[PDB]
Amino acid sequence: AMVFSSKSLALQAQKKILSKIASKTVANMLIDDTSSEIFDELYKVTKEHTHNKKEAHKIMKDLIKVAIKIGILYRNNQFSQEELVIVEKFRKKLNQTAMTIVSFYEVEYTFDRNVLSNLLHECKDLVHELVQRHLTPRTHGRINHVFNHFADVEFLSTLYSLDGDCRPNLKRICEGINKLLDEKVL
Amino acid sequence: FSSKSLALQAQKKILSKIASKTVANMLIDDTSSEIFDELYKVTKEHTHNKKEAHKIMKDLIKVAIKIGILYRNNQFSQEELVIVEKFRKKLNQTAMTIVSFYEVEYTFDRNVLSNLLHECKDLVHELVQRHLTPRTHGRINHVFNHFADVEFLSTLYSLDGDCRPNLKRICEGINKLLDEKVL
Ligand SMILES: [Cl-]
Ligand SMILES: [Cl-]
Ligand SMILES: [Cl-]
Ligand SMILES: [Cl-]
Ligand SMILES: [Cl-]
Repeated sequence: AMVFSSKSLALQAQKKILSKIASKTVANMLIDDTSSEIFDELYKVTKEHTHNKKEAHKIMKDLIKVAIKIGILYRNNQFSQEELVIVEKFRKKLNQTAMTIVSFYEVEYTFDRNVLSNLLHECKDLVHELVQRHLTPRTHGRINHVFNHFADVEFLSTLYSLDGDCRPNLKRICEGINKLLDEKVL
Repeated sequence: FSSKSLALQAQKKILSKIASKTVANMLIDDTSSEIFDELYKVTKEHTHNKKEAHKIMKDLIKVAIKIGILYRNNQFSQEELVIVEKFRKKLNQTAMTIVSFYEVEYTFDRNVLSNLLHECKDLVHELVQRHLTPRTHGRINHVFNHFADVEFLSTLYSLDGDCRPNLKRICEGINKLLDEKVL
């Protein structure tokens, strides 16, 4: 009874396309197991700091979304020349802040929450510049929600404070970060 | 909580959304899907092999989609982008000729249209030559050798045949896409 339909053929092909995507994605994640681990730790710290399991989940969800968005733009060459210049700037800034985080951990007396806050703000601004010509509905707000939370001096003080209960987390975080610096992911 | 799980999800989702929007813009469109449906009808009426018509349209749709995805994902190199522009111009020219040959009966030259179609084929081959799967090449050939075939075109344009209403619809659709600057 059903007659020929090109729409049907197209949707049939799309089925296979979507399966292949599922595969490729599983085999080539934009986010490393190491990068994810760091994310789980920032998650736990976020929990302890906000005592709001769901605000934590929201924050991390958003962060992962923005990250994935940037990764997809960069993998699909959506970035212009100017924008690639901004990608490099962001690479540098991110390297600086990661080493600053690790150093504030490994070397006591050096931790300044204002310095690290300032750096994270610089990261945020770079991300904004990066997605200006590519901004979906929810993004801008996700960017601010994530980076304002991580550059809040009190979150940082919580993460680093010795008289706290995150020390172990900050450690695994810095271990991860050092792995990524080594592999030159960061 | 597993960031790895949320990241898996999110990446799959964005990639999938992109893929399906590409498919929708290309083929799901009403005017476009109707044109392809008519092309099916005319190739069935020309071959009297339902199955073979289906195969032709299926290769057409597979190649069309493959190219749509290479395009949206910026998978084409600079030279390749030169070739895409050339292909859009050649495809535009052949659309306009399809329409003119119909609108003005006496000006129908099956060899002109055929040669335009082979030009399109050459440009498609040139365009995907570095992005082949083990079957793309032959699909391109099957489709274009079928539509460029002078006998096919004669069946399509024959004023005494039964493909005239199809042709008229095909040309209506084509005119729509021309006006929308799709084609
Ligand atoms: Cl969104
Ligand atoms: Cl290139
Ligand atoms: Cl005559
Ligand atoms: Cl004739
Ligand atoms: Cl005739």
